[PDB]
Amino acid sequence: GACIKQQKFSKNANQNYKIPASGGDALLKYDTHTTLNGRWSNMAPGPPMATA
Amino acid sequence: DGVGNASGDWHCDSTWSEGRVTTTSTRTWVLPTYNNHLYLRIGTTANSNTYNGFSTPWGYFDFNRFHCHFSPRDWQRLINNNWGLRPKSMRVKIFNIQVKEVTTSNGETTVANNLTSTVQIFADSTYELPYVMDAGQEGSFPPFPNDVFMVPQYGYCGVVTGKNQNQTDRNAFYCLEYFPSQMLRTGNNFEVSYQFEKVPFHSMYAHSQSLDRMMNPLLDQYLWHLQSTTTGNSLNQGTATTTYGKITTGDFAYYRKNWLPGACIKQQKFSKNANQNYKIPASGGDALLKYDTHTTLNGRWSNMAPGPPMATAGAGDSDFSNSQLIFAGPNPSGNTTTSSNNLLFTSEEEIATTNPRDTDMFGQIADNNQNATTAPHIANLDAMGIVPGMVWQNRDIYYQGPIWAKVPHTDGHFHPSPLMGGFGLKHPPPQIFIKNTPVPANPNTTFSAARINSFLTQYSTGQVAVQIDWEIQKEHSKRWNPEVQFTSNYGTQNSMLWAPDNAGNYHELRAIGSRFLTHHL
Amino acid sequence: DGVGNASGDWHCDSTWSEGRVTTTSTRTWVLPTYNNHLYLRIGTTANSNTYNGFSTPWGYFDFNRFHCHFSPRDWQRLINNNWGLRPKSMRVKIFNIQVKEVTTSNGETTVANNLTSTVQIFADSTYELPYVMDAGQEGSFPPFPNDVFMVPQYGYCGVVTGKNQNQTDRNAFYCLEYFPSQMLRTGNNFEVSYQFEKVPFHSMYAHSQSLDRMMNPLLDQYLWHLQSTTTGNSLNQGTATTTYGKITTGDFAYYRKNWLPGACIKQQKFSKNANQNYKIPASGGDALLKYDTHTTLNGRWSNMAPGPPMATAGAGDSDFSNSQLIFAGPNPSGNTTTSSNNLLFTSEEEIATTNPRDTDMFGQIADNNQNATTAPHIANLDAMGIVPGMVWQNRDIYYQGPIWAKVPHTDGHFHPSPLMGGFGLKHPPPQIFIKNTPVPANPNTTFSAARINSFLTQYSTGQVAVQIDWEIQKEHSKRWNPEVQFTSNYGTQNSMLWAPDNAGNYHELRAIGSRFLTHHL
Amino acid sequence: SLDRMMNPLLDQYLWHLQSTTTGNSLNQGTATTTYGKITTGDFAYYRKNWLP
Amino acid sequence: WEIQKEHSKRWNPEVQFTSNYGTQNSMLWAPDNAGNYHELRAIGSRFLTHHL
Amino acid sequence: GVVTGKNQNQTDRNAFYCLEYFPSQMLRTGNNFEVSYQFEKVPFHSMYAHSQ
Amino acid sequence: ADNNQNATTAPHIANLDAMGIVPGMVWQNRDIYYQGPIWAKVPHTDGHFHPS
Amino acid sequence: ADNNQNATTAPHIANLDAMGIVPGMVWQNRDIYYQGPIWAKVPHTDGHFHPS
Ligand SMILES: Nc1ncnc2c1ncn2[C@H]1C[C@H](O)[C@@H](COP(=O)(O)O)O1
Ligand SMILES: Nc1ncnc2c1ncn2[C@H]1C[C@H](O)[C@@H](COP(=O)(O)O)O1
Repeated sequence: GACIKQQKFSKNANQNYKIPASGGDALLKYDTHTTLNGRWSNMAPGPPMATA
Repeated sequence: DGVGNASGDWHCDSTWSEGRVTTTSTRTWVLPTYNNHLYLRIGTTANSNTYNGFSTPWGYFDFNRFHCHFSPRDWQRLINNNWGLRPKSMRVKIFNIQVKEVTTSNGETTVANNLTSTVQIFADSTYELPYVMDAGQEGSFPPFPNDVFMVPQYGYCGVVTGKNQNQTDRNAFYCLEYFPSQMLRTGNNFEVSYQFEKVPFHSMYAHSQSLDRMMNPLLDQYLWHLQSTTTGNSLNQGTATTTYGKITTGDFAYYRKNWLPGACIKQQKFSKNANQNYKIPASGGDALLKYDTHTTLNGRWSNMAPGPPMATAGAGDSDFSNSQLIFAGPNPSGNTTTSSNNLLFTSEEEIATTNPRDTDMFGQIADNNQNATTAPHIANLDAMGIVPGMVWQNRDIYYQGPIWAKVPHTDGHFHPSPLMGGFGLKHPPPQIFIKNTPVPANPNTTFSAARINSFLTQYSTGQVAVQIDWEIQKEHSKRWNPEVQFTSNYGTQNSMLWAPDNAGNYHELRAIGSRFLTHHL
Repeated sequence: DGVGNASGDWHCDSTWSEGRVTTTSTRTWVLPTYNNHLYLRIGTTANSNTYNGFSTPWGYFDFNRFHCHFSPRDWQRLINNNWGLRPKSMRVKIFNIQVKEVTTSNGETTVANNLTSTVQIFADSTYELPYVMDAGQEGSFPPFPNDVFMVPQYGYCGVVTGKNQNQTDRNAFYCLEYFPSQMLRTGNNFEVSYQFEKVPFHSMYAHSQSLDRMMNPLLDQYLWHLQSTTTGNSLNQGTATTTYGKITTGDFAYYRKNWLPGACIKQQKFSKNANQNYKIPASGGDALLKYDTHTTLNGRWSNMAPGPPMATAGAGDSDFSNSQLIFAGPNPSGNTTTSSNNLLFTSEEEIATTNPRDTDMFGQIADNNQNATTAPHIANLDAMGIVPGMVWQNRDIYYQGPIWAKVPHTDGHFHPSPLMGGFGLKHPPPQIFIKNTPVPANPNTTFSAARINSFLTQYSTGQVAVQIDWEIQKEHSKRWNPEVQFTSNYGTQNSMLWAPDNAGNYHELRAIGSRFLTHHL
Repeated sequence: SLDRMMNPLLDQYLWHLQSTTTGNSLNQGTATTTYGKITTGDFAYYRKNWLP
Repeated sequence: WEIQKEHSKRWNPEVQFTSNYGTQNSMLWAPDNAGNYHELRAIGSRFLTHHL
Repeated sequence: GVVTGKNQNQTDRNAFYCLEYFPSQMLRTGNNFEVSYQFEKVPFHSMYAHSQ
Repeated sequence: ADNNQNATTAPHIANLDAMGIVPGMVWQNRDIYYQGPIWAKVPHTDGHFHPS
Repeated sequence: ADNNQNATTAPHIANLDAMGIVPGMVWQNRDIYYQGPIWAKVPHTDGHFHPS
C-alpha cells in the first residue's frame, strides 16, 4: 500500500536529537506535516502503515 | 412539408420550478462548404506539437458551454439559491433550412435560393467517431441569442508516434459519408432526444469549515503526543528529555485527525507584474513549456493545465498559475496582449479549505531517522498522489465554461471528473454532424471516369434549438447570518454590463463561478 | 411529392451477422446530355479491331465492381473470417433528383433549376437489350463514398462479319425510347428490387494440400509398375531387363491417382525487366497481338486474357502473363507507363495446388511407341482440354474486381464461371437506364415538319443507393496453427494507405484477393 | 493519443501566459508578460480534461 | 467465455495477427522432427484499434 | 501438406492437425464403439460390356 | 531508479519516502481499539478516497 | 516546478520518476498473452485499488 514516511523517535531520551517544543526549529517542523492555506498540521496518525 | 411553410418556431425560455429548471436556446447558424467538399489529411512534425489527422467537409453543433443555455440572470437564480446542479435530459431540433446558390458574374456576388438542394444531418448516438466536442474549443453557440454563428468544421487527430507525424498501421480513417444520414430540403426538419446518465451534482457551495478545524474548539483530545526531546527553546541544546503531553485545547496543529487534504502537483507561479518575473522566453532551448509543470506521453511534453484540483490565488491577486483558467474580454486584438486587465482570471481559492495550494506544496516530509548524532531533515512534498483518507473538492463550473466532457474509453480511470470543470459522462450528448450536399456544375458531354471536381458554390442557413432539463438541489441550511450572493456591484457605468454597447457588441466582462453559498464539512 | 421535400436519405452501412452481411452504398451522380439527344451508329474497319454498333443518348448505372459495396475494413472482415460468399438479393433507389438549366450569355455560364423537367428511368428486368455491364469497364461507382461520379453513356455492338465493319441483315437496332419508362421530376423517386439466382459460393480459401500429394505418406500402394527396361543409370545401355516393382512409400511421382490437374492453354511469359525481354513492337506485321496466345472468331484475333484458370507467377515476381489482371495506381499519367511499379499485379499462384502453370505446360506426352530399335520421344502439352477426372480451381475475386458476369445466351456453355472472376448469372442484376428528357428551345412560329434540332442545355444530379444481401460461410477448421490473414503491414507512412492524401485524393495502392484462409483437399 | 483528443482545426477560448520576456534567450531581453490565446497548431499548451 | 465483437466505422484495414514467418524448415506452432512442441513467439491480444 | 516447388520447406499455408483436439470416445475392455453412414446417391457402376 | 545507466553511467537509486496509490496496491486499515473511536463522519465534499 | 521563481530567482524543474494517482488520470491495463496467466485472486484485505 501507500506510504508517507514519518519521523522516528526513541523512548530513550539519550538516543534522540535535541528538538525543542517551540521556536523557529520546533518539533512541529520536523514531524511529517501537511499544509492547508499556509497552516501546518501534524500528519497523525496519517495513512495506514505498519509501525513499531 | 413545403417551401412556404416554416418547419419550426423560435423557443428561448427558462422554466423554473422547485427541484427543476428547463432551459431552451434557439440560434441562427450558417454552414459553408468546407475543404471544397474534400477530406484532407493534416499534420506537421513540430517536436511536442507534432500532430496528424484529417479535416472533413462536415461540420457539427456544440452547445457544450454554459452561457449557451443560460442568461446572466438565469445563472444568478441558479447559483444563489441552489447547492447542486446536473442535466437530466436533452433534445435538439434543426429546422427552417435554406440553401443558397451564390454566383459571381461581373465581379460582384449574387445569392439565390436553390430549392431542391439538400443538407445532410446525423447524430452519432453510438459514439463511433472521435469525440471532439469536449476539448474546450471555439465553435459553441454565442451567449447572446441575437448573434448568428458559423458552424465549426469537424476534424480529428490520430496516434502520434514519437515526435514525427508519420502514421503507423494503427491510425484510423473515418469517412462520414459512411454513416446513414437524413437528407433535408427546405421543408424538412431534424430532431433528436438524449437522456443524461446519472451523475453526481456539482457543488455550488463553498465550505464554511476547514478540513483541519473540524473538531470542537472547547475540548481536549484523550490522545497524547511527544512534545519535545529537550528542555529550552533552542535546537541541539539543553538537556535531553522526552516530554510527553496530552493534546490540549488551543493547539490545533497537533490534533489527530481522520482525514487528509487532497492530492497535489506543484505548479509554477507567475506574477501579473512584469518586473517581478524572471525572464523566460516563449520558445528556445529554455522556454516556458520547459518550466511549467508538464507531463510526458511518448516523449512529448504536455502542459499540465489546469491539472488536478488545487486551491489557487484569488482572481484579483498578483500571482497566478496554470491551475487557473483564463478568459478574454473584447479589449485585446490579435490573439495577444501584454496586459492582464484585458483577461478574465478564474480562482479556485474557495477550495482552500480542503485542497492544497497549486503553487505551494502538499506538505513537508521527514527524510531521515534522526538520532543523538543525526539532526532531523525535512523535504518538501511538491507532488503527492492519493493515499487512503484524503478528501478533496473539484474545480468549479463557470458561466463561460464547459458543461461536460467525455470520459475516455479505457479500462481504468480515477474520479472521472473533468479537469476543466463540469460533468464527466461515459455517454455524453451526441455530436450532430451537418454538411452541404455537393451539387455538380455543368459537366462535360463526353464520359470521363475521373471524379467530379467542379461544383456549384453553396451555403446553408437555418435555426437550431436546444432544450435541456436540469435537476437542482435547493439550499437548506440553518446558517443564521446572510450568505454571500452574486450581485451587480458594478456601480455607475457609461455602458452597463451584460448588455450590448453603443455599436451593438455583446461582451462578457466578468467570469462567474457557481460557488457563493456555503456548507459545513 | 414536392420540390421542398427530400425523396430519400443517405444510407451507407454494413450490417454483419453470422451467415449474412448486408452492404449499402449511396453515391452522388451527375448525368449529362449524350450525343446531343441522338442515336449515332459507330464503327471502324480496323483489322481485328473492327467493330460496329450504336451509341445512345441514354446512360446507365453499374455498381458491378466489389469496392463499390465494401470498405477496405469490411473487405478484411469478409476474407479473414469466411470461406465463402455469394449475393442473395439486391435493391436500388434513385432519388433527390435535380435538373439544371445552364445558360451562356456574356461568355460565362450560369446554372439554374428547371423544376418542371423530367428524367427518364427504366430497369431492364427482362434482358431485351444487350448487356454491357459485365465487360470489365469504367463507369462503376467510385470506391470512396464522398466522390461524385458521372453516369456512363450506354452503347452496344453488333455482329462483325469478317474484318469489315459493314452491317448485314442480321444486325439489330435498339431504341430505348421504345421501352416503357418512369418519368421523374424533382419530387419523384425510383426503386427496384432483384433476387439473385442460386449460385455456388466463391472459395475464399487456398488449398493446404497439393493435388498430387493427397495420399498417406507412410504407406505403400498395393499397385505395381514397371521401374526400368534396363540395368544401369544410362539410356540405351546395359542389359535389357523388364524390372517391375511395388510402388513404395517415398516415391510419390509414381503413385497412381484418382484425379488430374485442370485444363491448360499455355500463355506467353514476359519479364518486368526490360532487358530480359525480346524486342516485340506494339504494331506491325509482327506485333505483340501476334505472339500472345489468341483465339480466332470469324478471322479476327482476340487476346486470350485472362483465359481459363491457371496458376501464375506471384505478384512480386519478375515474370508475368496475360493470365494476370493488372490494375493501376494514381502514379501513371496519360494511360501509359514504362514502369511496373505504378501497376497493381494480380497473382493466381494460390491455385498452384490444383492448376497447371499459365506459362509452363500441362505436362509432357509420349509421341511414339518405342521398341528395341526406336527411342522414346516426348512432346510438350501446351494446351490440353478437359478429360474425365480433372479438378481445378477458379480465379480469385479481387476488391477492385468485377462481382458478376452475364452467362451468354447460347445453347451450350461449360462451367459458367466468368474468366475475369466472380459470379456467372443467367439473369444478372438488371441494367438501369437513365436519360435527360429533351426540352426544346424557342421554336419557329411557322410550322415545319422537320424534327426539332434545338434544345435547352441541361443536366441532372441526384443520389443512388444500392443494397445487397450477401450470404457468407464461416470458416470452421481444425487447423491447429495460425492462418495467414490480411493485415496492414505497410509500416510507417508519410501518408497512410486507404485514406485521402494531403490534396484530398483517394487512391487504391494495393490489389487484395479473397484467398488467405486455407482448406484441405 | 490522450493529449491529442481535441479538434485540430479549432482554437481554444482559453488564454495562457506565452512568455515573461522578449527574445529567444533565457534571462535576457525586456521583461514583459505576454499573454496569448491558445491557437490551433500548438497542442502542447492546450488545456485538458484528463491526465496520463 | 463471453466476447464482444468489434464494431467500428474505421474505413481502412486493421492490423491482424497473421503467419508472417515465411518459408521455414520446420513450420512454427507444430511439432518438429523429434516430436517436440515449442512456442517460439509471444502473442498479445491487442491488434484491433479503438478511439479514445 | 502443400509442396512449394521442389523444396520441402513449408510456407505459411501449411496446416497442422492434432487429433487429440477432436472429441473422442474412450473405451475400456467392456466398452464398444459404433457408427452409421448413408451413401449419397451415385450412378450405378456398369458391370456390362457393350455388344455394339 | 533515478537514471538510465549505460556503459559510462553507474546506476543510481533514491528512496521513495512518500508514494501514493498506483493500480494494483492492496493495504490494511488501522485497527480499532477498546479505548478508541467507533466512527467518524465522512466529510461532505465531492470527492473522497477509501473513506475509512 | 521545484520553486517559485522571481526576478532574482531562476525557475528550476525536477523529474517526476514516481507519481501516484490524482483525480483525473486515465490509464490502460497490461495486455493478456497466449502464454500468460488468465486470472489472479484478489488478496483478502480491507482495501485494494483497481484490482487488476
Ligand atoms: N463528474 C463525474 N462524472 C462521473 N463520475 C464522477 C464524477 N465525479 C465523480 N465521479 C465518481 C467518483 C465519485 O466518488 C463518485 C460519486 O458518486 P455519488 O454516489 O453519486 O456521489 O462518482
Ligand atoms: N459462377 C458460376 N455460376 C453458375 N454456375 C456455375 C458457376 N461456377 C460453376 N458453376 C456450375 C458448374 C459447377 O460444377 C456447378 C456447381 O454447383 P454446386 O452444386 O452449387 O456447387 O455449377
